[PDB]
Order: sequence, then structure tokens, then C-alpha cells
Amino acid sequence: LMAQVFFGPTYYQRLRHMVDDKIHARARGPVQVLTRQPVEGRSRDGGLR
DNA sequence: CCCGGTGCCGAGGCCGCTCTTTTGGACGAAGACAGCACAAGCACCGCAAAAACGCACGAACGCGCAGACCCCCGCGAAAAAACCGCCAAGG
Repeated sequence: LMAQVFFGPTYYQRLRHMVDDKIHARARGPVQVLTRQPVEGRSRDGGLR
């Protein structure tokens, strides 16, 4: 490489936010009883606002 | 009674204080509440003392015989019961 590279060990930490705990998709599913709109929440297979 | 004027109710304008309404978007997870309890009736389980069924005894029923004694008849003696009457003392 034409440019030299800064290089060495550094202390890194893994945070709790992982993509597989955030990915969510919905085509159709449960709806609220009062308004008949998609429910809220990824855990409940909800929709996006 | 004409020229003029005052207080008067009346008039609108304006300043102050009270009420109302709203304050970014999206997403995630977890955790903890949701009236509720006390007094009651229809029905059940199971306990008190009255009840089931066998067995063996022997009591009481039956029958057959005995004869005692109770009923009934009789004739007369015996006696009270019945009848009649005067009258006194007690109700």
C-alpha cells in the first residue's frame, strides 16, 4: 500500500443492539379490536406507523 | 317665558385579572395493576336408633279324656217381707 497504516490493539466492547433483534416485517396479521388497525410491537407482529 | 346652567342619569372605553390550551418523530423491552368480599340456600355425606334374616328352642295350640261342680227341678219349712195403722218428735 502506498500509504502506511496506523496499526495496534484497542479495547472494543460488544453492545446489546444486534440486528437480529431489530429486523421486522409484516404483510398482514393481528389488528386492534377497537380500531381494526395493525397492533403495535415487533414482538406482537405489529405494523409500522 | 326667552336665554342660560347645573347636576343627573346615562353613555361608552378602557385597564385588570382569570381561564384555557399545548409543549419533535420513530422504535424497543420489561414490569405491575385490573372492587370484592360477607351472608346465604339447595343440595349432599353420614350418624342415631330403629331394622333383616337365619336358627333353634319351646311355648302355646290342639285334641282327647276326666269328672267335678254348677245349673236346674223338686217339695216345705221357715222366716222375713208385705200390709195396715196410730202418732210423736223432728225436719
